[PDB]
Amino acid sequence: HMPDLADLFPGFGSEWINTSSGRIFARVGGDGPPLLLLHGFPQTHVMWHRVAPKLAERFKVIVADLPGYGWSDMPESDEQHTPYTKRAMAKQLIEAMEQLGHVHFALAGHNRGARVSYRLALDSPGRLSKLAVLDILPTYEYWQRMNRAYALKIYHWSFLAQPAPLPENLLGGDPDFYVKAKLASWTRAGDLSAFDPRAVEHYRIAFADPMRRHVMCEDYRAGAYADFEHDKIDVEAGNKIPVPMLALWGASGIAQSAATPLDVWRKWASDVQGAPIESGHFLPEEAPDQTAEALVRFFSA
Amino acid sequence: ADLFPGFGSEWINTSSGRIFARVGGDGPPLLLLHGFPQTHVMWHRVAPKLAERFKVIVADLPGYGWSDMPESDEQHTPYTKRAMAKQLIEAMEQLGHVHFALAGHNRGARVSYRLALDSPGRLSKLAVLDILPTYEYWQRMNRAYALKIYHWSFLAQPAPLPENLLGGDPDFYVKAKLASWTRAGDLSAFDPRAVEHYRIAFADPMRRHVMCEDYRAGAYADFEHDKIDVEAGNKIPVPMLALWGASGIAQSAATPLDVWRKWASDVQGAPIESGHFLPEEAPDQTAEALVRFFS
Repeated sequence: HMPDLADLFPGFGSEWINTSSGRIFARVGGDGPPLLLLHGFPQTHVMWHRVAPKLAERFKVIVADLPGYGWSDMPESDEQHTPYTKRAMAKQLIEAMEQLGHVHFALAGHNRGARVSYRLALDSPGRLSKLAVLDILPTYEYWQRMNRAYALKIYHWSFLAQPAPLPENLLGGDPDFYVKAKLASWTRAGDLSAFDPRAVEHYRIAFADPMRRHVMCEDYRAGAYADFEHDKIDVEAGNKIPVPMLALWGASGIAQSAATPLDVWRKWASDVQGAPIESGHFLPEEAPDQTAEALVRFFSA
Repeated sequence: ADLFPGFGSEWINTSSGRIFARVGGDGPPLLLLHGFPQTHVMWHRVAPKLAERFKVIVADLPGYGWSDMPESDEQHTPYTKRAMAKQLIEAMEQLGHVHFALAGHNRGARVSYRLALDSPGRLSKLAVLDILPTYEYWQRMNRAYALKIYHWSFLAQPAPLPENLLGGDPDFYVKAKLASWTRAGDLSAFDPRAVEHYRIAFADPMRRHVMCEDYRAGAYADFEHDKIDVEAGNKIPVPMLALWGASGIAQSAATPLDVWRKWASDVQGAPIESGHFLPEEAPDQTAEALVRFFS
């Protein structure tokens, strides 16, 4: 519905899926077993545009905007940031998938979307055939690593979780500059060259809306509070994801800082494989051919 | 507004630039150092009572308020506490004070205990208000503390990120920091004319850049300087007073007198019912405690 934004999934349909928490926007393509792809921050569903055509050669691919992101609706939040907790987002996306007739599907997520994905696997494992998480550790593991070096290296988790309207007021002075600098700052080279400029305009246009930025802050507030508490319950109970799992991360990404990610994920999951890729955080755009191959082989095995 | 009746206004030369100070009283010399996001005026409610008994020098930190702004470098050197202490030692020498009493709050309390570790002969007595050493805050930087004092990491990010974010609405940020660290949670502990001093200083992008350089030093060289003293078991030998707010920052993740007793061989301390901004939130109790200690 935005005239000047490009169509980066030629051939894919476009659907508005109703749920009890609001509409989920998605591009839908391909044919075969169902595969849901979930972006994160500060992006929208379009960050899958370099791998989704390849995946659609082998799967029915659903590329969804997270609750409150992109063109999905933005539920009003509350004092516990409930609609933007990964538990609620996973429930909402389960409903959306049911609208399409998918009650058991494959799932790949990146960034916040990967957090939705592993929470979905901890709360509702029967919904997933297989799961892949891209350049993340569990939210509990980010916070347990917190120290001086980590606080300086990855500041925005604590910044964006500050009580409203502090991050909102600071982000709104020059939002284009912030979102473009965040995108560049976590690539391997530190610039915007890994991104299609038409995809960057999608991200910029989303980030230009104060309502969209507020959702992002609520998401990070959930990530500091309820999401962390939910994860803490699972790890202290020794609960492990039983769904077969793939952890892909960037050699220069966020997840690897002071971590061996596959060893971390083996604490959280009983059947997990994984590998690094030479990349910053944004695997599907920085290393699309290798990411698409890793996903196709994992989900088709 | 002039909030220091009976005080002069002095520009004091140093090799790094001028230090501005309000000066009043007579008797033994006592230097007062403010911190962030404030200026010398945050002492306006206690400096009169101290000037009954002391010559009181209320100085703007290097780069803050009306003091000159030395040019920084890639290691943030002029805004390290060791460098700020050296510059203020020079300023005090311009007035003929080579052995003086010293009280600091926030960043200025960090200048102050660094001064005591580097040049203890300069100090008769030291008071620090609502801080622990920079090293101790970073050692405590877990999830809970990263959320509570997020600005230690945010303002320390590489330029221009905090500078750019702060330039959108500087008045909001400075007022938010002031209110959020008080007991009341609003601006009602502050004199409106003092707030206006802080807002005017914070409105200048050059002043905000200094403040970020100060927090960058606090994340790097200040931390390393403190770590050397810890590793060496160095304790401040200057008689010392640690005051902190019962709902302030220093008590948040630590037992303040227990911490300072590891850094100082002769330290007394007390909590005061106050948030972080002791001299404005709790002026009578803060002034009483300082008067009795320095006398």
